Amino acid sequence: AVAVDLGNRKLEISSGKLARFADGSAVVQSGDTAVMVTAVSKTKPSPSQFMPLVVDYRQKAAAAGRIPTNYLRREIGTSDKEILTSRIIDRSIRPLFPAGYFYDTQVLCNLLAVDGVNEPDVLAINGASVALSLSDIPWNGPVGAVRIGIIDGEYVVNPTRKEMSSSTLNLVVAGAPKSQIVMLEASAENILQQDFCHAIKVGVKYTQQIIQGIQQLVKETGVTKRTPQKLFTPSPEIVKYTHKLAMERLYAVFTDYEHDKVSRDEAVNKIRLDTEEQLKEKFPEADPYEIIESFNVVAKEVFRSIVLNEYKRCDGRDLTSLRNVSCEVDMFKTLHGSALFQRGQTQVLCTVTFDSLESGIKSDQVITAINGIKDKNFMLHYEFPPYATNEIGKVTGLNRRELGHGALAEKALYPVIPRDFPFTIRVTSEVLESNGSSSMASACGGSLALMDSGVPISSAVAGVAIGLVTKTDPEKGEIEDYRLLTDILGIEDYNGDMDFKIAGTNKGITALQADIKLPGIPIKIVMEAIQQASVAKKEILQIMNKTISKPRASRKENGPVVETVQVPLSKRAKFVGPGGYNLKKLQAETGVTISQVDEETFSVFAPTPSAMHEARDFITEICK
Amino acid sequence: AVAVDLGNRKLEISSGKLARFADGSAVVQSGDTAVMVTAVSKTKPSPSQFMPLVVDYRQKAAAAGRIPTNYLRREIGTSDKEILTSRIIDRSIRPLFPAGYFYDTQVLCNLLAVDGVNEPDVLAINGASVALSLSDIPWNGPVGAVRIGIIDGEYVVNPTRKEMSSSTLNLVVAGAPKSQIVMLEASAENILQQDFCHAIKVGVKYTQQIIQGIQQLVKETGVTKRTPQKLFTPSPEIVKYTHKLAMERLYAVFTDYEHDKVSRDEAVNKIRLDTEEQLKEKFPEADPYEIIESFNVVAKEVFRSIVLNEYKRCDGRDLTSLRNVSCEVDMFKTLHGSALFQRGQTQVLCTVTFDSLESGIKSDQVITAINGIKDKNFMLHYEFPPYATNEIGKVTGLNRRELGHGALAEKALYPVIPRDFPFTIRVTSEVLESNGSSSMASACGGSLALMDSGVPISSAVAGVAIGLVTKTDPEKGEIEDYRLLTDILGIEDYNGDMDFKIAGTNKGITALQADIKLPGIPIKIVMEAIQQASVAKKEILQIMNKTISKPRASRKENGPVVETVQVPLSKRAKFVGPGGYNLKKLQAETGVTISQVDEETFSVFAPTPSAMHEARDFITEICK
Amino acid sequence: AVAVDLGNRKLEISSGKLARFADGSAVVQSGDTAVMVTAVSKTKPSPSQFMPLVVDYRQKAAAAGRIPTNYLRREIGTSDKEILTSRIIDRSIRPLFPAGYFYDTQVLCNLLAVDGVNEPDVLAINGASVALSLSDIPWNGPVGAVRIGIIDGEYVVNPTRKEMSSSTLNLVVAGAPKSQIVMLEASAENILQQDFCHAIKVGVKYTQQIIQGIQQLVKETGVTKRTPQKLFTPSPEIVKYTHKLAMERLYAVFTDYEHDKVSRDEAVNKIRLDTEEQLKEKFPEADPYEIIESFNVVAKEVFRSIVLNEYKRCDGRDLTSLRNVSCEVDMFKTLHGSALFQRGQTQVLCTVTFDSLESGIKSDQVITAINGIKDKNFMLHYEFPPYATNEIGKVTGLNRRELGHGALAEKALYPVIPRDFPFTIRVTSEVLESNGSSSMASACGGSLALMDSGVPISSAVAGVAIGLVTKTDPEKGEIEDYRLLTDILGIEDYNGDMDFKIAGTNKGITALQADIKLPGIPIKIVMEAIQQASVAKKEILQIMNKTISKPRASRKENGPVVETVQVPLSKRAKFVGPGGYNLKKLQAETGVTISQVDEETFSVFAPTPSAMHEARDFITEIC
Repeated sequence: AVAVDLGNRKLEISSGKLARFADGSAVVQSGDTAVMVTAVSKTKPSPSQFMPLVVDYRQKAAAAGRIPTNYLRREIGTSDKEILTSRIIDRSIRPLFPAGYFYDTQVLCNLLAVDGVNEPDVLAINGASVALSLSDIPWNGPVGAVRIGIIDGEYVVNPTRKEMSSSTLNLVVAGAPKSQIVMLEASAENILQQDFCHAIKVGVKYTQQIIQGIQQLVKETGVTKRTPQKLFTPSPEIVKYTHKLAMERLYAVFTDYEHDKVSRDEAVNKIRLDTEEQLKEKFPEADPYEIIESFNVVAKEVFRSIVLNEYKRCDGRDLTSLRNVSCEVDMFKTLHGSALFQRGQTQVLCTVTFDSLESGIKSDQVITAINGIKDKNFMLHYEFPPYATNEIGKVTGLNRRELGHGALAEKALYPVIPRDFPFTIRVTSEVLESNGSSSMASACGGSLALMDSGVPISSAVAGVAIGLVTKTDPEKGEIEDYRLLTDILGIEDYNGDMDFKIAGTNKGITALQADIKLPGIPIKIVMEAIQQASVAKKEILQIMNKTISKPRASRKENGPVVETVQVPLSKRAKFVGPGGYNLKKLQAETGVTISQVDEETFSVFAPTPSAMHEARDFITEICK
Repeated sequence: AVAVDLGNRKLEISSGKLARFADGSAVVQSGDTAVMVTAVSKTKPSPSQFMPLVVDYRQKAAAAGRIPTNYLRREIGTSDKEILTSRIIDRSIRPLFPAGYFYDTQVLCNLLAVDGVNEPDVLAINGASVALSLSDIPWNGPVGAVRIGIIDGEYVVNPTRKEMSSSTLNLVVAGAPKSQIVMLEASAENILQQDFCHAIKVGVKYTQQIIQGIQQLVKETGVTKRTPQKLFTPSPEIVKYTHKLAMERLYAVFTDYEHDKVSRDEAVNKIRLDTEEQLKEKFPEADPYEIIESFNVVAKEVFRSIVLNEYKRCDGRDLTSLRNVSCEVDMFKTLHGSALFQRGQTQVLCTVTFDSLESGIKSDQVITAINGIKDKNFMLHYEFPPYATNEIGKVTGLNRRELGHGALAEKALYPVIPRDFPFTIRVTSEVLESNGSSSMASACGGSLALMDSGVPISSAVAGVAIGLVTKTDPEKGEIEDYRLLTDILGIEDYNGDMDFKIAGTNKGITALQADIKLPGIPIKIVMEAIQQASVAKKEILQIMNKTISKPRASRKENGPVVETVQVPLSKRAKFVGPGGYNLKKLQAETGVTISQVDEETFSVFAPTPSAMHEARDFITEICK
Repeated sequence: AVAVDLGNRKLEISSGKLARFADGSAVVQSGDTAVMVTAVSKTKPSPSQFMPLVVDYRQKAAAAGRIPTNYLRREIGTSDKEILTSRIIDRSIRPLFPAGYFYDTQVLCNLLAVDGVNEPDVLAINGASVALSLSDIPWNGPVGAVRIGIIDGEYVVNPTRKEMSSSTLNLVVAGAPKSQIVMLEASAENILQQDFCHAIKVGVKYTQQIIQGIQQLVKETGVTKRTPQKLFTPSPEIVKYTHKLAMERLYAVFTDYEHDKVSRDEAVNKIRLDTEEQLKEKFPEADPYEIIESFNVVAKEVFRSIVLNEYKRCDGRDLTSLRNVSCEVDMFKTLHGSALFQRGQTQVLCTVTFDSLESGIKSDQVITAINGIKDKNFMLHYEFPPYATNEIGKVTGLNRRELGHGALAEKALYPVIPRDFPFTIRVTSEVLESNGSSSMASACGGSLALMDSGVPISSAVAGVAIGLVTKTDPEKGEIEDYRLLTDILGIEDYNGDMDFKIAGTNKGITALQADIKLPGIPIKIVMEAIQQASVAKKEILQIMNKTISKPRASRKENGPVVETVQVPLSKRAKFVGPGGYNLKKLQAETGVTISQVDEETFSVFAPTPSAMHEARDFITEIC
């Protein structure tokens, strides 16, 4: 039992009492909130040639707060914010696993108790760090996680629920030993860059205090790590031979600036087929997968050597050069708002829909105290269809990535959404083509569609993703020199070291999500990434402003119409029908929804004026 | 961009703007309704031994200007209107793929915008044809699709929603080049055969104009088809050796009229086990699947040659003979209505249940999944349990075929269902045994169970399936000769060319679904099939009328009751409970349904008099 | 075709009319309720290397066939009441399949008609027996099943729905020929042990009459059984050889009382891996599964020989001794009630949550009917996370076992739950570690957490699982001798003959579920198990009473409260908002629920007193 003091807060870490069967287990308590995290890793290598790691964060201690009816129904009971928390924990611990650790691993977080004051999400990240540190699962170094808020100008570590309601910043920092950064997740209320950077500095300092506390617990316990029967990394002598066979062929492909996404991939795969052939007879005893990963190591190394040595990219861009950006608005007449944003070979179509404020809400499956009500009556739905990458996939449900990307784009656009808007705003972003940051293009395209729909947003929001290529020595593991890339392609994200997605208006920052694939990066690189992204964001906003610079003076004339109709007490029963039958039928046949305002007035909402006059005669016949 | 004038309608076809990574893509716009269809096909052969083709038509709510109304504010699950549209598109495009194209293929439809006037389902069929035509996927000639309705005695091409509500016919025709027919899907208000037949030729004439426009677009934008890695068809020399090995044994099996479904299958499989083992010895280097497919081709060729050369079928019937038909009603006392319909070895049990009117409108927002309404308060649920074929399979969820068969049998019976029936009519049809058209037996047994239940349907409805065996010219590809079969078995559907399911009253046609396996058939074959099924339908109605010829004068004594109760204002609070809690508790432990029709009076629906007795007991004791 | 008379009740069994394509089909009718059951078994050996058997009891309507629900199955799925019936049917027919019958098999139930009087669940068990009896599937003698209830002191066979509502016992007995018991599943209102044992005697007598009727129907029909392509049982030559290489090593492992669950399994695996290589060399033609299965048979027989010959379990205790029991309550300040029950290496954490009574109903007429309404506003939720056994598994949703264990533990605690409690009571049992009866530990821990939470239960409830090791000669199958084990581990459950779970207070029995793996056991063995478990249950209640002996004087001061607020007619519209937006906005902000009770009265339920302060701020702000 170790206590770590974080300012006025206290973090208690325990182990050895609950779930002694699991490979690692820990209980993290802050105030009267306790989170229990376990880690399990199979000793038999998985058939798949990657690291299968699943993180699941649940609130099963309340039985989901209700009684879901069926097994299939239970596949939806998992809350949205529980999926988002699992994604944050996953990105905090994934980079620290050893390379070639192809073993099925599961990290489970169980909310023992919640006091409604201390947020359990930050405790879950620390619990995952302690559980892996105390387990025999090889995992490099503990990580500490804190949430930084800005309340009336002060910087608060791990703010309570009440403090978060008055904070202009919601930043979560995961830090590795010697002040490295492994995860960043922020949601700011259009705050200045300097204020944002200072909060990262304060947060990283606090995570180091957690790391030394966890390190004290590890020494007291006496953790011993397992020896995996095989770490699946290509032997250096086969990688070296692959380098000889494909160095020049791969270099020519990557220095050819005429390639597009498909042409470059076909060119690389054409080399892969030729090299993987001769590699087989030279090394007959090599594993079939080992040959594939040997080529992927060489192709990645050649790709990184070009940008490091020559300060040029595979499509001829310089380090700070954007892709071609084109925008359109109002492409379909019947949509309330529409925009088509293209960034290189990434294409996103954004739609805006309006609805009643009281629409939704009456859903009965409120497993928590969670219903259709959002903070500003604003939500963003993100969809990534399989044809965006010329792929085949089922369209049943939203996977974790689509739900995570939608929340990120929603965070980016949230601070500029107005209050007291008469309608519920829903923005739908559909990725038609994907070669880059469709997540950030949903913020730019969503911004354009919001102005095109006539929503009076305070400012336009643009996002961009910053990549990173580093040179790291094998004797120390320190970063010697590095390059930051503006508006990375898909191959630069795949062969890079991070996907630093950051969005905001022309004067401030609204959202950030850093997905670092390295085992930590210095704070210096993070500060420069925010600055480099600031210049790119201004350039994107200038292109967007040419297409549309301000919201339209009014909504489209073919949009929703809201007004009241009177029904006296005498004719109330016939109008609503037996048990509200007539109103329910009207909502079924036509989209018109009728709600009771006062004892004698009903508010009629019609999604289109065409659907309005259709239901106008329906209430006329009822009124007889 | 190509424009097609379909009478007073307009069709706009475009490509090359949206979703450029997909193998094929197209946008089809009529009026203000736009649909985007993409087609993706893998270049690597599928592990399965067939063509996996999936069509997923999505009715996204953003296109219609509505926000999903559950607590997640996002659409969950698949609606039954989307499944039916996916089946029509699948029926229109599947026959045109080359034989042996064992590659994973997905066609996706995205509703860009809908104006509430032009129906997007027909546009999605044309969009799938354009996307496949412009892609590199090997696909035969373009397909044009139109909807024909009869409004005030006039034929209208692609009627709007307003005209579709007043039409007596809803026919969808998909045509191939040279006026062939690849898909027919109609529901009619018991219209005459002549009027139905004229609409098919009017529709086919319009689909040729669409094909003309699509071919112009294909010419303008160059299309080069891919060369598949290989086409999985059995070698002609291997097939000819199988014929010399099993033609005589297979001929004896199919001329043995004492067989039933199971014994004939055992006899055929007995020949297959002897022949395939000899085939492996003769062709050791042949593909294991090539052996299986070569026998299937030889068995199909022998089976069809008997019908063509001798006009006699495998069970001894001639081309127009029905199977044995047996009907029975009043199976169980507690059922509101029931019927057991036997057609050869196909056995169907149909049940009628009278539900409350309120349960008909499940469209209310309470559903976390999707739900809607039915025009008349009539619906049919069709079950195909695994034991109907003596096999083991999943029984819970998501069987598109069950949904398609239920919708077909439902629209067959819909025209005769009375209006203003005081209850919701739910018909459940379970296939206890299947050796043929259980979907049409569901229509026959559904009408028997409806008359037995006491529903005053206007006329009895019977359905039948018409098969087809053709002798196609090997080179030219036209039909040299053909035979039409009445009331086909399962084997004649599987080894045939079409499953022409058509139902109707003795004086008209109510439903039609033609499942053509050929790459198009002439209109003269369709016309003869409709006439041949007219003769069979009268014969079936003659047998069914012997069991029961008119609806029973009243519903069964154990049927549902509706009557109102009176509660005073003082006892209203105790009766209803806090937030209507005591009401929801009463209808959950009794099965009744209580609705408030006035301040003082409540209406009570009970499925049985015993259920009403218990509810009456609770009402009086709560009132005192 | 055959009629079986059970007292004042009648059972009509028929076949040969419906679903003639299935391998076996039967219709069982009692009164005006008819159930059709089919049985299909593939002739191709499945690659699963075990017996794939799935039973799907599907009903067409809820509320005793009064609210249709079958059309919703594509979107909603299968209700839990259908899963529980499918498990009862599965337990009755699974042990009678021959060993090595590795063929995919499905039993499907179709409620052709229900009258709202006779329960179709009992008919489905009989129908599954008749369908398998008339089929060509190799399956042992017919199984009869009845339900026994106690109404005003008398014993009633197959009681109607009205009778079951006034019964103090709900016992389902599935009997094999020669008065063997195959399945036992009961829930009682804390009835005496003597009354419980007599009902089992009455039930087995009735199941023998049903078996006579089925045997008559089989003879008339003329059933001939298929010959399966192969029966996957290890050859005696290789089973004997495995006994030669691994008997002494396995004997030492099972006589080492210093082992725990993990270490004992590792030691057996060490012998197994060493034995597999020797077996493969000695029998190169042997199938890979045959090598594996021979070791499992030899290890199982060595394990049982120690209990039979030496009367000592693998962890050193005698046949009656319990494992170490440790209880702990009130571990987290914010939980309404909590308890951590430890029994050997099994650890369960139980939590009590008070919710509003309004949360009981789903407010959708059909969906509320599907899952029903818990009678005392009490439910138990059982979770078996994958880390409880140091494995990785799917997390969302509950498997069949989790639903069954939750229903069993809720039945055990139901009789002591008080009536007219102001709040809905939800108990969550989470298995942190598993080495034995976590389902019965959920009953003990749930009782501790309920007294800790301040719920005035009538008495504490404890459960236990009784094992069985028998020695039967292969010729006849009768039981020469047997040992009954108290509080079995996982290895003794796995290598044993039954998992006899029974729970109750110190003066009665509230729940029972017997999972017999033999093809029936004598009734005298069952009666000894009940008595032996009553002594063990006494020892557990003595330990639990030391931790907490009576419910706390009142609920925790941070628990939920319910109070009323008066809003006038003039302020009603503003308070609720147009379309009830304000009430649901307050619910989404603070978690409180406001329900209108009269014209002026609104009842507010708040999870915490602080949450009610936030709600009260809104109420006065509007007014």
